[PDB]
Amino acid sequence: GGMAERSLLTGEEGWRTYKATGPRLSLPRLVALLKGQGLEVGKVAEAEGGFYVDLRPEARPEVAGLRLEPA
Repeated sequence: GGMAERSLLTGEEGWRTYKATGPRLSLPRLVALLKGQGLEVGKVAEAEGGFYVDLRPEARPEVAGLRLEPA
């Protein structure tokens, strides 16, 4: 297959882990914002001041309401 980055949360190939922060950020708000941008959501976990979330490696991590930086 085509080799791809692995999730730092699960080790599963096909994911890039990001740290997500933003105002009033809850897990449901995070999911809703990512899905509204059409982004496939992998594992989500807790981070300092926000969440870790797996997105596809080539997904464009630009979502109004969130700051997304690779973890």
